[PDB]
Formats: sequence, structure tokens, C-alpha cells
Amino acid sequence: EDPQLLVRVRGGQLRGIRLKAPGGPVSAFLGIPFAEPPVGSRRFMPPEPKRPWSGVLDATTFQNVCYQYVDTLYPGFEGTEMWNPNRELSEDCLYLNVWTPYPRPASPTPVLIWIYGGGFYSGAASLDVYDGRFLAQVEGAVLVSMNYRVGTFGFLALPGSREAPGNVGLLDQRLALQWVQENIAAFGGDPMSVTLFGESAGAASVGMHILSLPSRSLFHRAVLQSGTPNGPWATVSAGEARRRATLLARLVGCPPGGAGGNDTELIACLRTRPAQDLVDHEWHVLPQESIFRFSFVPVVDGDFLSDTPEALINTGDFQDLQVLVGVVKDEGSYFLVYGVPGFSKDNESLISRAQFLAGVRIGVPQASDLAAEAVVLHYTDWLHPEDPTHLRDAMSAVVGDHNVVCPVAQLAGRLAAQGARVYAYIFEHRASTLTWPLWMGVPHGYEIEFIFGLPLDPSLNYTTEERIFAQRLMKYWTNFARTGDPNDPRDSKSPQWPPYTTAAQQYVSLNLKPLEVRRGLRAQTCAFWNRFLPKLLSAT
Ligand SMILES: *[P@@](=O)(OCc1ccccc1O)Oc1ccccc1C
Ligand SMILES: *[C@@H]1O[C@H](CO)[C@@H](O)[C@H](O)[C@H]1NC(C)=O
Ligand SMILES: [Cl-]
Ligand SMILES: [Cl-]
Ligand SMILES: [Cl-]
Repeated sequence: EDPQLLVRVRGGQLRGIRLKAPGGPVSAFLGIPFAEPPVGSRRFMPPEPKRPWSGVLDATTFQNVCYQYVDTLYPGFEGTEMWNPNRELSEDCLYLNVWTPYPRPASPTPVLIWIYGGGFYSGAASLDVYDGRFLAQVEGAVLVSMNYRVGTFGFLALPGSREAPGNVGLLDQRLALQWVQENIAAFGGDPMSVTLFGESAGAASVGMHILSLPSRSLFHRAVLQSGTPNGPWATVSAGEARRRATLLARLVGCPPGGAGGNDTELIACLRTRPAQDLVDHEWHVLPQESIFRFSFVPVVDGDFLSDTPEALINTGDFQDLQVLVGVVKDEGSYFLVYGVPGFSKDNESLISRAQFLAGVRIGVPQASDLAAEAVVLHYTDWLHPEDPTHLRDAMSAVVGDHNVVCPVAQLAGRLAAQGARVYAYIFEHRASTLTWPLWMGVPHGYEIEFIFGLPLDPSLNYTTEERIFAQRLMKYWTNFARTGDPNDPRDSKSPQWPPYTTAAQQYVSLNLKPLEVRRGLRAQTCAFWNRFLPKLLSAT
């Protein structure tokens, strides 16, 4: 028996596995159950704490990926498939993972918790890109990532009912946070210093846990990468959620005869449905022709979220809090191949002006005609309005700015304004190994493999530049995680990464070159998106 691989948590004993990271061994305890399986009658309902077990639980392998839609756009192509599920599908899927150094660390170690993204529809904590082994080996960290429920299973809501209350995926995440608070000490982690970091939907989730008190009590620092709790895609009014669930039920023959009024007898019917029925039907309820919008997301129930996120970020008090926010250089591009006609991974995707206008209607789905007109006006180069290259890059920009960049702006501005200590970044490095075409720049999601330090694995064919860069990012993130500052304490030569402030508005470029400080995060464009646009498409 290996003393370092046997742990006894509150539920009982579990056995881990000694892994080879490049630079040495690490400890991995994978597939630890944190909730009773939300299957059958527990469908759509909040997680229940995992009932204690006997004997030593085998924690040496990844557990099931939560039942979910699978991406089929470009089959065989690494660039999409990397995000696809890599273990079996199952509603029995609420397991988590811990990486630590080997031997398990002597002193309480600052814990990193990873919340994955993927539309609140796709997702798994077991994907190669979210592999904690490098951070554990190299920076000495204790890294935790959980599975949470995505899709209808995680987010179908009849707001106010008992049987489908909404935001149960977030509650899964929270339960995982509680497990960490209650048990991470056993692995050498330190419950007194917990950082959540996430991406896309993940970041939105992190945002939500900032904004919802009982989660807020369970950690100390956040990192939001390319996503926010505010913004157009991360939430839904209870009205819309109710609409969407009702409609989904209708689509899977679940009125059954024509009803939907008795919620209990509706959710009941739904629970009698095969999981792939629900998947194969989930996207159908989206109200408009759109990209960067999924059917089932966090809902504004006045419970988990006491008000809209935007309200909360406006009126909160965040003195107690340090956040690291940032975006990649080309947020929008990835999404264009998923709906905006004229865009493909297979060519330069040069577009006509017509395709551009139609594309704006698709990308800013909830725009009024006048809103769309303002968008087109702002984004056109009126000197060369016909130029396909400018147009293409513009469409990428519209989608990026609208969905990611300017919400990150807004959120950093408010949090800074509201007491928090914020640090901001722009990730500008195209991975040498990127399989997506050149026109897509540094797409949404492609900084993760660096933060997790995958280029430290020589078999993975990054450049030495990229190995070094990876180590730099890892140092940044763990420094933050450890001490609410990404800077190197034992140094002055970086140069320093300054806090984002409403006054100075400073962020840094993370690329191969040394830190460079820039002021104004898409300032003017974001004034357009965040100050005017709402005055416009409302009061229309
Ligand atoms: P995000 O969750 O983006 C996906 C998404 C978000 C909102 C609506 C629809 C949709 O598809 O996560 C990623 C995007 C692209 C690549 C990788 C991830 C994790
Ligand atoms: C909903 O309506 C049905 C009758 O169609 C009834 O049997 C059931 O008790 C009702 N549920 C609740 C919780 O009132
Ligand atoms: Cl019950
Ligand atoms: Cl025109
Ligand atoms: Cl470009």
C-alpha cells in the first residue's frame, strides 16, 4: 500500500495513482464521487451529498463524462474533437479529480479549482487540455476539477417548481467546492486559500459563484478566462427558461396530450425520457437564428442569482476579492464556422458585404434592425466597405466584442470600481500546433493548453519558446492563486503586471515577448456595446 496514494476523506477511503509528468511523478486521485448520482427521479434536481462508502474506492481512472451533445461539424478534425467527450456518457457523472505533487505535499498547498466550459452544453473535466498533472509537478499545486451537469440535465428549468428548480449544474459545482473545503486538507491542499479558475461557460460559472453568497463563502480568488456572468449568453430570464423547457417537453411528446401547466406532471413525463431524446432535441428550442447561444444556461431564479448578474456586479461590494480576467486575441472567430455563412476552416473565408450584414443579424441575434444598423456602421471601414478581408475580420470582431470582450471590459470596470483588485490580460499567442486555419488568429479556448502547461510534454511537439512561455503563464496563475497577485515577489524584472483600474485601465499582453502594458481594453468599441447599444435596442 502506498501511503501517498491512500486517502481517507469523509465518505471513506480511496486509492490514487502515481503518474509520470515530464519532470517527475505526481499523485492523481481521479473519479472521486461527490454526489449521489442524479439519475432517474433525481433528474433535473439539485445534487445530494455522496452517501459514505466502505472499502477503498478505486480512484485511479477518470469517471464518466456527463450526458451531452457531441460535436460533429468537422469530424476527424482535431480542432473540434479535442473538446469532445473522451469517456462514456452517463447521467451518473458527478465525480471529481485531484492532482497533487508526489509525495503528497507536506505543508497546506494553495488549491486551484477548475471549472470547464462548453456552452453549458458540452463538457468534461477529463479532456487532455484540462490535465492538472503539469501544474502539480511543476508549480507544486493541488489542482481540483469536477464534472458538472451540462445540457437539459444541468439546466432545464421550470422556475419555482420543486422538481426542476434550475441551475442544478451550478449546484453541482458548488457541492464540489464544499467537498474541497471539507476534504482537500487530506491531500495536502489548504482550504484557507482556494482559487477558482474557468473558461467560456466555466468563467461564467466562476462569475456566478462570486455573485451567489453561499458559493462566495467557499473560496477566495477568481480567474475568469474569456467569459463573464454578465453578457448576452450566460443567463436567461425565468420567463424564457420556462418557455424553453415547456417547448422541449412538447418536442419530445411530453405534454403528453397537450398540457404543461402542472409542472410536476411535466417534469415527471420528461424523466421518463431517454437521455439522448433530450439531447437530440435540446437545441431546437432556441428562439432565433444565432451563434454563441445555447438553449439551457444559468437562470435568473432569484435564488442562486438573487438578481440579474449585471445588477449584482453593479451593486455588490467586492473589497474582499481578487480577480484575474482576460480574453484571447480573436474571441469571435471560432464561432463563425458554426452558423455564419461564408466562413469555413478550409479556406480564407473571404466574404461579401451581404454575407457580412446577414452575419451581423446572426451574430447579434437579439438586435433590432436599428441596433444591427449601428453595429454595421461602427464595424465598417467606410473607405473600403467592400473589402472582403476587412469584412471577415470585422465579423470575427463583432462576435468577439459582443459576446466576450466587452463583457470582460464591463465586469473588470465594475469589479474594480466596487472594491475588488482586478488584473487583466490579453492572450496573443497562436500555438505552433494549432489545427485551425490562419484567418482565425488566436481563437477562443486556445490559451488553456498553455495555462495547464501542456507544452512541457515534449511528445506534444510545441517549440522551446512555447515551453518557456507555458512555464511563465503557470507561474503567473499560481502566483495569483497563492497570493491575489500574479507578479513575482522575489523579483522586479518582468516588468510588473499592474492592477486594472477605472482610472488607468491597464492590462498586459501575454505573448512570447516580455510583458507589455496596454491601456484601454477596446475602450471606445466597448463604450458602444455597453453604454449605447442598450439605450438603443431597448426604447425601440
Ligand atoms: P464556451 O462555452 O463556448 C461554446 C458556446 C458558448 C455559448 C454558446 C454556445 C457555445 O457553443 O466553450 C468553448 C468554445 C469553443 C471551444 C472550446 C470551448 C471550451
Ligand atoms: C397536478 O395535476 C394532476 C391532475 O392532472 C394531479 O394528479 C396532481 O396531484 C397535480 N400536482 C400537484 C403537485 O398539485
Ligand atoms: Cl423526492
Ligand atoms: Cl450597406
Ligand atoms: Cl487575423
